[PDB]
Amino acid sequence: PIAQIHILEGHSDEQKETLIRDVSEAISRSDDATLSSVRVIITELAKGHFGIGGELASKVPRGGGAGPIAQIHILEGRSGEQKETLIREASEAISRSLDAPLKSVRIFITEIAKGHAGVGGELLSKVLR
Amino acid sequence: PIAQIHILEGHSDEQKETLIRDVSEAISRSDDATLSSVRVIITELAKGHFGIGGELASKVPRGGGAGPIAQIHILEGRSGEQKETLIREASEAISRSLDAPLKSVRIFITEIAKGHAGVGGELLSKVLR
Amino acid sequence: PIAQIHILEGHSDEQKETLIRDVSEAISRSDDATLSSVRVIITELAKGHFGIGGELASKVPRGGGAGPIAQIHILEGRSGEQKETLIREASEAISRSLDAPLKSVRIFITEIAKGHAGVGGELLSKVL
Repeated sequence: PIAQIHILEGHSDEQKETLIRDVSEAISRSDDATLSSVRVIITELAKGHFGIGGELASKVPRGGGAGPIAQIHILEGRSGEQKETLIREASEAISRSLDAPLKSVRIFITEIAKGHAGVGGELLSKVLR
Repeated sequence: PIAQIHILEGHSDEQKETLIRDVSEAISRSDDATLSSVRVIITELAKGHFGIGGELASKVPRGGGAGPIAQIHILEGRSGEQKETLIREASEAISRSLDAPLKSVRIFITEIAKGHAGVGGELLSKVLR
Repeated sequence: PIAQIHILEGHSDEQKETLIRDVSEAISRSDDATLSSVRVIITELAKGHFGIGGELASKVPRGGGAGPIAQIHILEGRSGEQKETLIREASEAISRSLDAPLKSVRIFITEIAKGHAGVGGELLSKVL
């Protein structure tokens, strides 16, 4: 699985490494994937490049929810409950790693069909066999 | 809904602020979503990192088709007609905000299935009830 | 490196397989990355979900500008010439694989700092 995590500027390198480790362990546990196959990309958001309700994030601090946004690409074949656990445990991993309020953490999942997933130039549905 | 909008370098902070405001209101009206729940991520693209027809945008004089690219994540349940309205009005908002030719603006919609979107570690479909 | 390739519906499964193989080799050679480390995600875009100039791709004739859109995440450290070659050869790989007009193919590169990329829970700046 692949997690693209947009985070706010100003986090320490130490938080980012903790974010990468904990979220990858959470995704591994929750997606039933090997740890080694989990890739994480951190993208930092300048406050002038992040909009909530049409406002810059810097202008909606108290109530707007400005927080990490994660898109997790997983292969097809997981149940609703396993994907719910993925969303919960990855969000908890993001929250404690960044000391960000859990309610500000947003995660969405995109499912990839095996015929749309390539590793080393080969379809996953064919190397699996 | 979440809009990831790739724009070229060189836009002003006010253009970026106007883009966030104008596109968020257009997305709100067309997605039947609360304004506060619309999120916009602006990503700047160096022209040496943008390929059109295999040629760098920086090596082809402007007018070559290098322009904004937006991906809009919305929840399932909107009709084809509502999605076409979303695409048209958000594209116009991008064009007028960045003073970018409309013909250069690309938008695509990715639908999130219910149970694939989380806030605070909880499914949107379950916090909803 | 990771390639997210948004393509229009209607391509055959063999075109999709050839796309994944040809682009992965194009990325591997040009990014100086091991083939096994090249990941490709195909996302199919319904023509009712693809806008050019505010008009649906389904309502504009072919060559209206609807074409593949690829985002390639690579680690920092490649030169402009290497990145231009990556863009050209990946775009050519996409065009011939999908029998899509080359000029309708859009590719952009996103650079990742070494400390912003995680593999197996460890920073790429450590695994390398």
